[PDB]
This record gives sequence, C-alpha cells and structure tokens, in this order.
Amino acid sequence: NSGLSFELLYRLAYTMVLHK
Repeated sequence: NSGLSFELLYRLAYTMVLHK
C-alpha cells in the first residue's frame, strides 16, 4: 500500500478546490 491513488486523491483535490 503505497497510497499513490490515495495521495493525488487528496492533494490533486485540495488543489482543485482552492482554484475551483
């Protein structure tokens, strides 16, 4: 469990929220 799909899933997200 590297969390590759659980780390871009929380940062690509948090980044898309600030820009919206």
